[PDB]
Amino acid sequence: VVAQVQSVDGNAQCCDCREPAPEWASINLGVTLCIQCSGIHRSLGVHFSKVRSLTLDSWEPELVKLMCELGNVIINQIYEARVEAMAVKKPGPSCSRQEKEAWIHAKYVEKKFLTKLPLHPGALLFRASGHPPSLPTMADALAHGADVNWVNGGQDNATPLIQATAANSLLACEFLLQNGANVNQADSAGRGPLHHATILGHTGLACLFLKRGADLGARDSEGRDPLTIAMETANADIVTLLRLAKM
Ligand SMILES: [Zn+2]
Repeated sequence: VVAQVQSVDGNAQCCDCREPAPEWASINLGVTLCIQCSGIHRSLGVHFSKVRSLTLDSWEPELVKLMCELGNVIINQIYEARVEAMAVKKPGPSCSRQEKEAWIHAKYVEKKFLTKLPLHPGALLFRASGHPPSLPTMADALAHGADVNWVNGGQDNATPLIQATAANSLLACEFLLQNGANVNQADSAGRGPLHHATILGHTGLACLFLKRGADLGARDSEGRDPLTIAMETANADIVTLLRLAKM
């Protein structure tokens, strides 16, 4: 895991201070962090950063893949975009804990070094979550305040998660879920991500949603729960998943 995640462009230097061989990660941001900067990320709370060990914790295959599609270079291009323009000074490995704290807080909480525009972060997240998904754009949209549960109003009332489901993108779903997407948020027709996974026959996405606490009994505007759709579409694999999840 640590060899695979550190092998990504720029992931062998800490995202925040460039400390070599970082063994920690933020799994919602998609970055590698050194002992000291990971310690500081823990200060921020789960809304900003979910800290994990590359060496000490288990990693789901999809999440390893997610890390490999983002990484320090991509995320710094977003979160440190205007550093060079602001003539401001990024901390090095040997810098004080306090200097690193002030940088990390300015970078992720204050959002101090972002560009002005990722004009519509929510809509952009929506567009970037759909086929073909752009994870760097999704990350950019999220940094600029995109609602992870953005509703496509006046239209179908779909969400970025529903878009990622239509795209059959495990990576985009995973990224949205890591960033707080409501696994149960339905469209105008009462169809949540699990409903869409089942309609489209995406067994892997259905499995993901069930693992993340998707509501098995949720009925759409046609009175169908996901099992009903799975039966009606003659999909033996999803039927089996759903019945097992019920037990
Ligand atoms: Zn660091």
